[PDB]
Formats: sequence, C-alpha cells, structure tokens
Amino acid sequence: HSSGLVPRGSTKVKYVDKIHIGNYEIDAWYFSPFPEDYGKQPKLWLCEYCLKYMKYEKSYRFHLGQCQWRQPPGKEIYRKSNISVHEVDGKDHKIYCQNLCLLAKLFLDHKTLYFDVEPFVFYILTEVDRQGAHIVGYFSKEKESPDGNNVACILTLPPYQRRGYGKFLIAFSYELSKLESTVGSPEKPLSDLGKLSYRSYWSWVLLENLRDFRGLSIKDLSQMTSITQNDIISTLQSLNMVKYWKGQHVICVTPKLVEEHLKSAQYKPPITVDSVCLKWAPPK
Ligand SMILES: CCC(=O)SCCNC(=O)CCNC(=O)[C@H](O)C(C)(C)COP(=O)(O)OP(=O)(O)OC[C@H]1O[C@@H](n2cnc3c(N)ncnc32)[C@H](O)[C@@H]1OP(=O)(O)O
Ligand SMILES: [Cl-]
Ligand SMILES: [Zn+2]
Repeated sequence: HSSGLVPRGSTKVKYVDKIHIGNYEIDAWYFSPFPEDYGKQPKLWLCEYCLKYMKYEKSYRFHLGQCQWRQPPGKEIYRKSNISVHEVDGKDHKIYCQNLCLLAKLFLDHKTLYFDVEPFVFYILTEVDRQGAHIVGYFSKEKESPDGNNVACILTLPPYQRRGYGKFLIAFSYELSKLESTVGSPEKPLSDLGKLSYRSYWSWVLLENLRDFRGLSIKDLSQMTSITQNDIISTLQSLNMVKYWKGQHVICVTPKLVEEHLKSAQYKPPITVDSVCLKWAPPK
C-alpha cells in the first residue's frame, strides 16, 4: 500500500479508513486488504454479529433488519455474568474468520494472510445484553505452533481499550495453556501496547503467586502459570527480583517487597478468568 501525497495528475485510490460497527465508528490505524471497491466509499459498514462488511448505509440497514445472528458462531466456552467467550475454529467458520481477520488488520501492523484462517482457532470476547453478544475483542491461536506461541494475534477494539479486556484475553490464553499442560508465549514481535499489556499481566500473576505461597523456583513458577521461564525472567528483572549467580538466575525477594509492589499504583485486573466458568478440554 501507498502513503503520502500522490504525484501530479494521479487519482489517490482510497483505502478503508473508518468503520461503522454496531453504534461505534472507528478510525483505521493501518491498511487492511479489503477489496479496493470497499475502500473507495467514506465508511465501511460491518454487521456487529456476523462481521459481514458492506459498502453503503442502505445495504447495512437492510442487512441489520434481516441478519438473524446475535452472537459469534461456535461454542460458548466461557460465561461469567455478561462476559462470554466463543471458540471459533477457522476451518468450520471460514467466512466469519476471514471477516474478523480483515477487521483486525485495521489495528495491527502486520498479520498473516486474511484468507488463511484454517490453521487458527479464534477466541471471541463479547459483552452480552438483551439485544445480543457484542464483540469487544479476540485472540487467535495456531492449532500447531512451530514456535510454541499460545497467542498469534490479540486485539481489543479501540472503543473498549484500557478497561482490562486485553489482560482478560491474555489471562484466558494462559488458562488454555495450563489445561494443555504446556508453557506458551505470545507470537513475536509484540507491538508496544502488546508489550505493556503482557508485562502488566505477567507482573501481576508472578507477584500474586510469590505472596500467596510467600517466598519456589523459576521452574515452579513456569509450571504453575504456563508462563515461559524467559518471560518470567524478564518480568522478575523489571521487578528487581532476580539475581545472577554463576550463570544462573536466582529469584531474590521478600514478602515485604512483594507487598510493596502489589500495594503500589503500578501493579489489579478489573476482570479475571474464573476456572469454574470455563468449559474446555484440550484437543490433544
Ligand atoms: C501476540 C502478538 C500480537 O498480537 S502483537 C499486537 C497486539 N495487538 C495490538 O497491538 C492491537 C491494538 N492494541 C490492542 O488491541 C490493545 O492495546 C491490547 C494490546 C490488546 C491491550 O488491550 P486493552 O484492552 O486496552 O488492555 P488492558 O485494558 O487490559 O490494559 C493492559 C495494560 O496496558 C496499558 N495500556 C494500554 N493501552 C495503553 C495506552 N494507550 N497507553 C499506555 N498504557 C496503555 C494499561 O494501562 C494496562 O497496564 P496497567 O495494568 O494499567 O499497568
Ligand atoms: Cl476512533
Ligand atoms: Zn450479519
């Protein structure tokens, strides 16, 4: 894709820059390869339930009155109060997942090809009211990850950002890893916002464990949390809670120092994953 001013005499081919979804309008952050004909109109209109993308307010309004979807496809594997997660296999809901990937790419620097959804499972987060289940965000996961990634992409839609939904999704990804009896880590590279979110999540989990146990190796923490030993080490380093002794990382902290960290404004997830509300078994 091109940016900047086009040369003298040329026509700028417009990309999608604004979407209307439910009762939100959202500006694009990046180019997404919707077909060129969809980019030329002032807005792209998305059905908030089936994610079909449309070119006109009038086709949108017709769709709104006809489409019977009021939630994501697939299985509702998590429900606590009005928060739900649906598991959507890319092989079985190809069109929905393609629509989701084109949406997501508007807010991601890079992504795998939007049509290549079969290798992935998608976990869709919704807030539920009387009208339906309204998409907040999602993460995707490779069914088989050569690199041991437990998340491929993660997104909270911009109007829902900074409310804890991203850390909910991160927590959720590690609950899956724990049930699979494996460690995992997000696919690299992480965006700057990605880095802040993961570091916040990892810090909170590790601090919480170091005070609930009170004191427990890095291996122990990894097995308990499914966080990789490398991500534990980088997080403990940022907490000033690790020493290096003859080439080996050694946790070094007291209960008092853990509490100082937990009592500070820098480290309290507004919504957490309740295992009792999760219904999921590993495939595998
Ligand atoms: C796995 C590979 C990838 O997917 S890399 C790409 C990751 N995704 C993206 O960059 C897409 C666009 N961004 C997003 O969707 C969101 O920013 C993500 C990364 C999902 C975070 O979601 P969100 O629901 O806002 O997270 P959260 O409320 O749970 O807060 C997480 C911590 O991050 C911080 N944070 C967040 N946004 C900002 C910001 N604008 N400026 C400064 N800090 C920010 C929050 O304060 C929070 O940290 P803390 O717990 O308050 O210390
Ligand atoms: Cl916006
Ligand atoms: Zn629809």
